[PDB]
Amino acid sequence: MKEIDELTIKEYGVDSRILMERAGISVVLAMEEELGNLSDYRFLVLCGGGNNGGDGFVVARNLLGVVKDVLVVFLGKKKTPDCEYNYGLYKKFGGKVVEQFEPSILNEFDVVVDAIFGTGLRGEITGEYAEIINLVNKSGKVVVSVDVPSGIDSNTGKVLRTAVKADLTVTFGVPKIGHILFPGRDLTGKLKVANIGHPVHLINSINRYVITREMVRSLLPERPRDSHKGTYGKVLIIAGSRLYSGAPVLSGMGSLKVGTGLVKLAVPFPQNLIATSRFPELISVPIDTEKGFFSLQNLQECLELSKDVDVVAIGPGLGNNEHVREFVNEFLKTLEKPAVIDADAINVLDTSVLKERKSPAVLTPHPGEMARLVKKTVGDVKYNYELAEEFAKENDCVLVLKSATTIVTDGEKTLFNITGNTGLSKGGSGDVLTGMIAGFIAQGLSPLEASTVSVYLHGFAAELFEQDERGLTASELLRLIPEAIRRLK
Amino acid sequence: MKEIDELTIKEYGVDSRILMERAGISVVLAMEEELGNLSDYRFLVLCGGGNNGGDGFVVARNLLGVVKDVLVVFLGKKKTPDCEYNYGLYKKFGGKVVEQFEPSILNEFDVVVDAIFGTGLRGEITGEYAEIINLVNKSGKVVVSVDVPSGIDSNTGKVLRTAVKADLTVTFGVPKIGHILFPGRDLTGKLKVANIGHPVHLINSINRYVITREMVRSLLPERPRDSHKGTYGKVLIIAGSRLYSGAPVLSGMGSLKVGTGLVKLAVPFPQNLIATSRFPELISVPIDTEKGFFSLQNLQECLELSKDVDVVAIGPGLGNNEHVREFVNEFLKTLEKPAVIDADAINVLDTSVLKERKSPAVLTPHPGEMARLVKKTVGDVKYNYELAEEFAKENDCVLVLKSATTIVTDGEKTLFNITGNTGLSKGGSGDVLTGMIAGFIAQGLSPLEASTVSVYLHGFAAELFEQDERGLTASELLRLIPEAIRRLK
Amino acid sequence: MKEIDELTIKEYGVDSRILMERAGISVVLAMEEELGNLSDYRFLVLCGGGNNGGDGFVVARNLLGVVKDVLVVFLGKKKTPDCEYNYGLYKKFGGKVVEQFEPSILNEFDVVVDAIFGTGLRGEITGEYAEIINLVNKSGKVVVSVDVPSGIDSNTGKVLRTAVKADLTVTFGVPKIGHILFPGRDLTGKLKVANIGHPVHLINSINRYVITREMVRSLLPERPRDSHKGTYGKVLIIAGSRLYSGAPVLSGMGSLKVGTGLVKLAVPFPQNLIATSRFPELISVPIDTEKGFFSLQNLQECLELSKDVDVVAIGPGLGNNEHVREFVNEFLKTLEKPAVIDADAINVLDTSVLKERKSPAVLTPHPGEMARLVKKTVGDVKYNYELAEEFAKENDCVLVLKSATTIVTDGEKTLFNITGNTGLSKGGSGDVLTGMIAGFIAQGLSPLEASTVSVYLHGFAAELFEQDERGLTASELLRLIPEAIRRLK
Ligand SMILES: CC(C)(COP(=O)(O)OP(=O)(O)OC[C@H]1O[C@@H](n2cnc3c(N)ncnc32)[C@H](O)[C@@H]1OP(=O)(O)O)[C@@H](O)C(=O)NCCC(=O)NCCS
Ligand SMILES: CC(C)(COP(=O)(O)OP(=O)(O)OC[C@H]1O[C@@H](n2cnc3c(N)ncnc32)[C@H](O)[C@@H]1OP(=O)(O)O)[C@@H](O)C(=O)NCCC(=O)NCCS
Ligand SMILES: CC(C)(COP(=O)(O)OP(=O)(O)OC[C@H]1O[C@@H](n2cnc3c(N)ncnc32)[C@H](O)[C@@H]1OP(=O)(O)O)[C@@H](O)C(=O)NCCC(=O)NCCS
Ligand SMILES: CC(C)(COP(=O)(O)OP(=O)(O)OC[C@H]1O[C@@H](n2cnc3c(N)ncnc32)[C@H](O)[C@@H]1OP(=O)(O)O)[C@@H](O)C(=O)NCCC(=O)NCCS
Ligand SMILES: CC(C)(COP(=O)(O)OP(=O)(O)OC[C@H]1O[C@@H](n2cnc3c(N)ncnc32)[C@H](O)[C@@H]1OP(=O)(O)O)[C@@H](O)C(=O)NCCC(=O)NCCS
Ligand SMILES: CC(C)(COP(=O)(O)OP(=O)(O)OC[C@H]1O[C@@H](n2cnc3c(N)ncnc32)[C@H](O)[C@@H]1OP(=O)(O)O)[C@@H](O)C(=O)NCCC(=O)NCCS
Ligand SMILES: [K+]
Ligand SMILES: [K+]
Ligand SMILES: [K+]
Repeated sequence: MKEIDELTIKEYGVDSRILMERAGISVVLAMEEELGNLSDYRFLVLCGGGNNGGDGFVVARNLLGVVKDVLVVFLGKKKTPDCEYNYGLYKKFGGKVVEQFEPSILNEFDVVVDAIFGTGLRGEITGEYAEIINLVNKSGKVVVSVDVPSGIDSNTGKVLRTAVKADLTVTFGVPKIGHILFPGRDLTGKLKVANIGHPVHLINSINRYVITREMVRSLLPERPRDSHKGTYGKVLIIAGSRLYSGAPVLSGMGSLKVGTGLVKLAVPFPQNLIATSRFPELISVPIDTEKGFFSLQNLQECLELSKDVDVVAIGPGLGNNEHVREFVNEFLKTLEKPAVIDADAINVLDTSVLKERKSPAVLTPHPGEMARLVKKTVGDVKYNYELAEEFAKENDCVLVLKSATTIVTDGEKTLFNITGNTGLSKGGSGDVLTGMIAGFIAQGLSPLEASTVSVYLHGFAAELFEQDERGLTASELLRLIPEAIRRLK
Repeated sequence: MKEIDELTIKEYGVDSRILMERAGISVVLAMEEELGNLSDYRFLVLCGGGNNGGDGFVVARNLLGVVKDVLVVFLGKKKTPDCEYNYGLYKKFGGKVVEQFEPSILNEFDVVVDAIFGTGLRGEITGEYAEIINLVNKSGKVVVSVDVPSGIDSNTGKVLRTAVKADLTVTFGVPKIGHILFPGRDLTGKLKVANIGHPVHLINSINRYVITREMVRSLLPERPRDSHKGTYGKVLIIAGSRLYSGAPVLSGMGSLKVGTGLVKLAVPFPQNLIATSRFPELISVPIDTEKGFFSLQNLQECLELSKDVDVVAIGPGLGNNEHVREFVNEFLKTLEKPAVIDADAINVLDTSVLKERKSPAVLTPHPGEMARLVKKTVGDVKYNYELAEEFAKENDCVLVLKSATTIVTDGEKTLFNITGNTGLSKGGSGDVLTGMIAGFIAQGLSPLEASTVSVYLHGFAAELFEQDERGLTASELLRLIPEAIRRLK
Repeated sequence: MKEIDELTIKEYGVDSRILMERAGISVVLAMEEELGNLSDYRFLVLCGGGNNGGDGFVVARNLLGVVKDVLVVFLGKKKTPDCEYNYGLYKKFGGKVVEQFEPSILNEFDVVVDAIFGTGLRGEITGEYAEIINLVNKSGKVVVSVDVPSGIDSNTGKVLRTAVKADLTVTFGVPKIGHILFPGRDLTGKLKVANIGHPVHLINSINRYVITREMVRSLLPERPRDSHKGTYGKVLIIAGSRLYSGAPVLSGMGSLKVGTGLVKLAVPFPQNLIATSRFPELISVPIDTEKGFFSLQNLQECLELSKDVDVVAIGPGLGNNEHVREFVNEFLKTLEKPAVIDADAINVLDTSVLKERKSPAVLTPHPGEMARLVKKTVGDVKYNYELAEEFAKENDCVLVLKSATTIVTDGEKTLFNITGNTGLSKGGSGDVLTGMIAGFIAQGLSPLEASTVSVYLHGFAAELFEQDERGLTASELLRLIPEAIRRLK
């Protein structure tokens, strides 16, 4: 968007002052939408010397004569030209500016407008900026942040030593990565994205996206009336072990609940019988194993089972030992079908295999699994969308990096999912999503499309749970999938 | 509270007469709140010679001129000074006092105010006091008890030969143990605790507590949005046998339904497969046993399974034989994790093991199990909160002594739970609570906090069952846990 | 009530401290009833050195530990014993007292409790008490007055140089005259009268009363089913002139709307025809006059018309000239029926006539008319209930002194009416009330009873008007009378 503002001024010829005026009035309107009538409130506007501060002076000026009181505290040592222009207007209109933040000043105001730093912040916040931000956060006032809460790195969502906790953030043109990834997402509060007059073509030239309800609705496959089960695809799920007998069942029902026609599971005997006792609509093939885990002796049978399906999911509950590792890698190297690779299949995966496959794959790691896959620390991979993009491009796959905000990428397009809640931070949730992705691929969506629709619907289903989210289990999530689909439509 | 009244008079300087006036007016207001307008009712006030009787004279005097009729029957042979003072006022205001209870007098009155004995009662009630109390209980009149129903031992809740059955009890400052433990709890009817002017500091210096909704709400852990399953803890449940295959499943789901991230069960094969057939989100590890019960040969495996969890629960459905006893005690002596110890693990427990553990423990006996643990009779341990406190202090543990009123103590603080109903008097209920406690410990609550929140939520869930409580089963209780959490919030 | 408190302590033996405690707790409960939960508010308690201040210390002490903050500002130079006692308790309980009112202290509090002066105030408030009261009134805080707003003379309702404007006033035992007469009535805000333990016999020995709905309901006459018009009385109204043709009509309908059986008007021809054109149920007898006003030539006819009625009303719209004066006085001296004397009949009345009548009379002056009748200024008679009582006793009549608060007295019992609104400050309103009084006398109520019921119902009817009260007219008031009667029942 730094690019976007510059082209809009330099190539399109929109005066920088017009963009700044539109930015500020949009904050005023946003506030009115959340607070109702503004005339009873007293506003403290905290302005930096940059263009975020300039936007703050526009806000402040537009409140003059209309609200109970407005004061600007200017916290800068110099002003960008647009900030200087809007400072001068604020003062010409009769506005009061002070240059020293006295901690008790907070007592006399209802709303704090945070226009200290925007996307221009670089480096840790120190000194008196930090003391001020901390005082605002302890004040209990309503906080409205201009563009991004001050102290959030707009490219990453990390806190730069400290940051404002906003009730309402008003950003311009498009959301920033820092609104979408945590901790930034938490500090943003309610986000409104304001149209401030950039050409719609430039706004739409962005290559990273938030997954929206309208996007998912347009990707949901068609259900032709004259269909039969094969119309809706066939999935094989290779999953489970004597240790982990539940995973197959959750993956399988995840495929069925999204509309897949036929789902079969290959599960070590007698753990395969667990699935049909719970959901007799599943096909749960018994696999004769030596000690309760898949091994190379099961390679040929699993390849034969794969011949008559559209997609294969592998990994949930397989276990991780050397014999599973041999099986997984040899299977994936030979399988000429799309694969969804999760859990223990990721843990044992040789990435060389991904490079040599002709068929597509989707990988669904959490950050612990991603860290192991690229031999890095969890902190180095968590919310690292550039790493994810590089990995997907280098390995010719779709990568679905699960977290509260889920990143989906094929290395060219990257999508961020914000549906869900903490009830999904519980064993079994990932197994459901794996089945969902395979099911949608089986119905004819591309690996990327299937991943996009699935992460959104999985999170939206969680949110439809009727009692406290901490009590949500994967079994209940399964029941909520068709409701999420209905509500989406 | 004997202490509380004395310090309030002697150190704070509040006249004893002021406290007694406040006590009596609080009974009047309480009655109005339950009966509506008092002017249509005829009141029979039964006064002893102590301060409870004095409170009764205040009630009676305050009804004069405002209700249809008031009569006091004075049943004492002498009067405390405050009782004498309020007797004289009652008579000066025109009140009628008789000194002989004629059984037919009950016919002419609507409400009986029981001010015979309060917390001053010592020893069995005999003679004419007993005949009177029995006549009141056969009368079918509305009964309001001042402080405690006469005949209840306020320290224990036991009936002292006979006691008044009250519709409404109005007590002063704080509830008494006798309101909270049975049979006293039953005889109290609806309880109101009136503020009669003790300093809030003295009221708050009490070391025993009733577990309230506000206490539990403040202890419920946080659900940070940017979480993953490990944020919410990991539990291992060592449970079950060839005899008792259901217990593990109920304990495990009890952990999951309270928001725990990961739950694994160690259960003798093939009984472990029962769990995942019902709830495939559980991990149910098969343990190779000789004859269907844990023994020392499973010690090393269970220790290895414990390395990657936060808390271990042990006991439900283990069975009780010598080989289980060897396993339990050796496991607990070696385990360096918090333990929740229930059921058959309590039955075989060597308490020496508790003393030598560095890690904490919570024990969850019913009175039969407690009796066996301390080698006493059920009657000697039931509702024996002092024994429970001594046991917890001596063994460095939290003790959760289950009954209709549940006692939770670490030997310094003692909490009483009054949520629940008789649907919990059924097999499986305790197994659920064990999982709940372990789950909350795994989420970061202290053993005492986890026990407090769990007993309350377990009982409150029971009360949310929509049909007759006698039909409640543990499976339905599990379903109701997240609703109890929602309602609590 | 000074008497009442003293007898309750000295004869009945209630400790003065008990009465003061009950007074203060009643203010707390009253506040809770109006503000809801008190725990979120910060209270500033302003205490004088008298017993009102003592009551304030009780309030303050009872808020300690339960609300957000409590501060007492003590504004006195010495303390009554009970005030000293409750000051010491407040401090022992940890309460903060300051002895200097800093104007900015108001900023830190939500509720001001006014316990500066009660019924003990004598003389104009000067100096720093006045500055404080004025600051409280400019503060916009919620104000609760203990007993009476400080600065109101509790015997008269006059402001003693300045006074507190309360949102809520809590008084003890009975309302004071100062709550009922203006300006005091305005400054009182919402009034609650608290029972603080005086014997009901002493509370009921008061000889002045507020007219209540229950009193009026018990006085409303019976409507036996087997009745006929004569059962419900007959009224003659002597009223009107060529100047004032509407008055008769309003008086007449006032009698009919309260249930009178027969109403006839004697009105100068042709103004008599106005009445039946509007309400043909009236009998409107034409009286042949010389120049449009009653005179002595009409004396005999009016006496004949009076023979067959129960009550005669005279005065509305008669005009005031010498010939009307001759007629009125000679008529009233000869008439041996109860008379209701209003308006121009009062203006020309010789009070010697009242003394010599054997039959009763009710007089209904406004303060201008009363002033003329006793040859005093309006300021000397307005709300002067002692003058009214003396006048009624000396002249053997009921006096109904109309104003926003209406005084009704026969010289032994005095009643205050507080129903009504400013829509009654408009021509025609008084003419309606005159008809109402005559009607009720005709139905068998005593002059005093009829006056009591009428003033209440007249005011209550005004309040039932559905649109803005300033638009109420006498015609609409007439329509609302039967609704007031229904609502009363
Ligand atoms: C203009 C833009 C290209 C980036 O620069 P900018 O907007 O001026 O940047 P900000 O207002 O966020 O902040 C810049 C100021 O932050 C402060 N700053 C940055 N890092 C800091 C640090 N860690 N410690 C202290 N101060 C720091 C400085 O005051 C800095 O200027 P300075 O370093 O010369 O002192 C653009 O991305 C932008 O923020 N505008 C958004 C669009 C908009 O607001 N709409 C229209 C108006 S142009
Ligand atoms: C399943 C089992 C292996 C536990 O593993 P797990 O918790 O699922 O471990 P994972 O590979 O899935 O990785 C979890 C890690 O990924 C990372 N992680 C996952 N999601 C994350 C996110 N959103 N953000 C940050 N970190 C995240 C964290 O580091 C997490 O560690 P933590 O749980 O300690 O916080 C184990 O309980 C079991 O089922 N079997 C026990 C068998 C055994 O090993 N011993 C006995 C022999 S039979
Ligand atoms: C005062 C207090 C310290 C304890 O003593 P108390 O209140 O006078 O005691 P009670 O009114 O319950 O009863 C005392 C009387 O009970 C009766 N009594 C006790 N046991 C009895 C027995 N089993 N058989 C017959 N009578 C018995 C007696 O009449 C006894 O006095 P007595 O033994 O000398 O004859 C205090 O705990 C209390 O009960 N007051 C509660 C607080 C209160 O009421 N608010 C303010 C007023 S002080
Ligand atoms: C489970 C089994 C052992 C029955 O035991 P149980 O009822 O659960 O016995 P517990 O140890 O739990 O103790 C129950 C006692 O505790 C006490 N108790 C529990 N809660 C109490 C409370 N709230 N208040 C008072 N007493 C209480 C009572 O004494 C109760 O006895 P009661 O049921 O007779 O009234 C048995 O049915 C079984 O499952 N297996 C049978 C195996 C066998 O022994 N024989 C065949 C060989 S295979
Ligand atoms: C006690 C009672 C007989 C009258 O006296 P009182 O209550 O102490 O009087 P108040 O509190 O209203 O005020 C007395 C004080 O007002 C102040 N005062 C009166 N007129 C004043 C004036 N115009 N200028 C300054 N101060 C004045 C004084 O401080 C005076 O005492 P002081 O003249 O010796 O300095 C009684 O009518 C009363 O007010 N109590 C009501 C009942 C009650 O409160 N319930 C129970 C408690 S007793
Ligand atoms: C009716 C007419 C005489 C006006 O008189 P009125 O306002 O009704 O005068 P009243 O006798 O009723 O007395 C009103 C006074 O009583 C007092 N008053 C009434 N109620 C009061 C109360 N509640 N509190 C205080 N004062 C009150 C006031 O002093 C009031 O005076 P104000 O209206 O100036 O404030 C006149 O308009 C008229 O109808 N005819 C005009 C004839 C004339 O005189 N001249 C032409 C010759 S034909
Ligand atoms: K900002
Ligand atoms: K009692
Ligand atoms: K006052």
